[PDB]
Amino acid sequence: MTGREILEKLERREFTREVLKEALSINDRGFNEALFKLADEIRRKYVGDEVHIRAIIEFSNVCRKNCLYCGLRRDNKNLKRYRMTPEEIVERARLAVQFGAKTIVLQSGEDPYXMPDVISDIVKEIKKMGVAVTLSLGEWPREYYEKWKEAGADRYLLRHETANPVLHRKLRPDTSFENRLNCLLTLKELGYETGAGSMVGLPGQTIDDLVDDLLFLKEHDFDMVGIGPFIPHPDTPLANEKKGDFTLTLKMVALTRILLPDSNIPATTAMGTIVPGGREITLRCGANVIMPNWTPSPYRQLYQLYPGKICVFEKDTACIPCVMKMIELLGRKPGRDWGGRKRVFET
Ligand SMILES: C[C@H](CCC(=O)NCCC[N+](C)(C)CCCS(=O)(=O)[O-])[C@H]1CC[C@H]2[C@@H]3[C@H](O)C[C@@H]4C[C@H](O)CC[C@]4(C)[C@H]3C[C@H](O)[C@]12C
Ligand SMILES: Nc1ncnc2c1ncn2[C@@H]1O[C@H](CSCC[C@H](N)C(=O)O)[C@@H](O)[C@H]1O
Ligand code: SF4
Ligand SMILES: [Cl-]
Ligand SMILES: [Cl-]
Ligand SMILES: [Cl-]
Repeated sequence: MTGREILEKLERREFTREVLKEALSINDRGFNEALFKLADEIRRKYVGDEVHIRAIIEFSNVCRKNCLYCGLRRDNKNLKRYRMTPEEIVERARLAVQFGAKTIVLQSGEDPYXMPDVISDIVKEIKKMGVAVTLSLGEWPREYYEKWKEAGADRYLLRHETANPVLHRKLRPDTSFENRLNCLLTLKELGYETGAGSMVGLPGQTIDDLVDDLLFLKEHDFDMVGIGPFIPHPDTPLANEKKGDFTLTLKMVALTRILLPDSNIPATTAMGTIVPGGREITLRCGANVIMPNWTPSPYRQLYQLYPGKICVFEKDTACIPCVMKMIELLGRKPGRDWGGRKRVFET
């Protein structure tokens, strides 16, 4: 079909595999710009002009897993490992709340040391501050997720990475797509607001794989969807592979908004790493969330999932003010509340 025809089907919500494949395969500038406009408009209509700020503290770069794409993979000996103390994490969260953060995201490698009880203790202390707590700690037993929910955690981010089970197992040799999905289903069952999402441009990933990622997200109706380009890391087996394409990744974000109009969708730091101003573009093509880095020195520079991260040389407290300026210059507003999902039930 022509681009005009694909757009019309998207506007009528005929979200067929064929329509999604064609949307991702067409490279016409006019088509792409119309797609981005559509996603921007849907975002405005369903989630408004508030951009929700989630302050992220990357509190440990220790990891037991060996994901082929990730700089924190256990086989990477060329990385100084660190662990923030629970007191450091709590006080760093407190500083973020003092700076106006209404959600605190705790992210780490899969570091056994903290699991589950130290995390629970930290979550309890941060919840006293009257903010939302989101965890992004990887794959753990149901019992750990249960304990963290009881401790007061609100949300959990666990990107599905790739919905192709063969590619998933190759890239993540400690685990499987089946495991990843089971974690996500468990998190939802436990009452977390649950985030999934994927990387774009992984080695061996196809356009049909991207369509499958979109259909998977639509199937499970996730509260949050985190999408970024694959960025090769020099100290990993994928060092010499091609980076994901910014425009294709942007189309995935746009299509995600169109498919899941009331979801929360970040403009990820990976988008701003591969293209200067990439986050700002992404906030205008369907995204409505930003995650300023709140990891303190000297640890921020050591949390290297991928290289070149833009947040690294800035002062400890720079990123919250930075994103507030960003939000204003985009003609948007900061979030007024915790920015939980506001479901619009439809047909
Ligand atoms: C942390 C310190 C010391 C005082 C303190 O510990 N303050 C706790 C405030 C707690 N809250 C954020 C919940 C207040 C919300 C009030 S509000 O009226 O916005 O609803 C205070 C003193 C001045 C404050 C900055 C300025 O103001 C400018 C700017 C306003 C934005 O907006 C948020 C960002 C920013 C950079 C502010 C951050 C922070 O806050 C500062 C550094
Ligand atoms: N090289 C790379 N390029 C782009 N994104 C990457 C990347 N390496 C890792 N990521 C992304 O960073 C996200 C957080 S990894 C940290 C949280 C947890 N260990 C977990 O695995 O879920 C991953 O879900 C992945 O999508
Ligand atoms: S993606 Fe998460 S689990 Fe995999 S190596 Fe990186 S930090 Fe560890
Ligand atoms: Cl969140
Ligand atoms: Cl994310
Ligand atoms: Cl990212």
